[PDB]
Amino acid sequence: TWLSDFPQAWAETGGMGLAVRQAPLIIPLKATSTPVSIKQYPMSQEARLGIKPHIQRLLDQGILVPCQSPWNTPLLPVYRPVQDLREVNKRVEDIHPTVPNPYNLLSGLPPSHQWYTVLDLKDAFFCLRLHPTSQPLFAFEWRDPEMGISGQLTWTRLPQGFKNSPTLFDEALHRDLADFRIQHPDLILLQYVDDLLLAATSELDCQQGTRALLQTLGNLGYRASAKKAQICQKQVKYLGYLLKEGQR
DNA sequence: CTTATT
DNA sequence: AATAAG
Repeated sequence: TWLSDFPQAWAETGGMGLAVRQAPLIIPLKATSTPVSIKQYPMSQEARLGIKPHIQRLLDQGILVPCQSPWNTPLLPVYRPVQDLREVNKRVEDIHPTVPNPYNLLSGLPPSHQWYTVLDLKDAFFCLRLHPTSQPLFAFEWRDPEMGISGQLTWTRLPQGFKNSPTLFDEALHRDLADFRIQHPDLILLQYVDDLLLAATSELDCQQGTRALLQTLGNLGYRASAKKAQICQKQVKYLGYLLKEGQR
């Protein structure tokens, strides 16, 4: 089965990802920026209990670590933790937006290739390390009242809510899949941040391409959702479109 | 929570 | 003078 033949490539069986070929990212600040420390709005127990197991899992995974930082932004309950990084985003230097819009990305899909595989990468941003010099930027407060703990945590990986994460991830994955594209000149590969479409001429070519892509992704440290994977179908859902008969 | 948008 | 999103 696809599941058993490529255990390293699936989030379900391969463990948390880590993009091993990618240098830890340094996040340049705007030229006049200085740290901003926003106090954490008091959180109810209901929200804190809701968020706690998520925080513990991230600590166990090393994705969060304790820190002391002049930066601080508030964590909100939505329960899963959502950090309001807007004041950090304002202070970070802008980068060019290189992720194509889906309409333009799909223009690169030729009628000749109608056998599709769609993969989405799980916890994509978390596969990219953040350089220790940039980790303090993303700090937030975590208190555990009945565990006698109050201090800051921060991210050791590219965080959700950071304005440049989608663009930085898309650029990193492009670097990592550059060779794959060269090795498979007759496959079409569309990348939209963590959403991938592989297109080929025949069911067989799509099977061989998909095997090659899973092997490569797993090797590089990325993880795809086996649950959501659409493999070698003549009809797939990609970026909200229904891809069918070369239409849409 | 704060905050940019008839 | 409700809404979506971080």
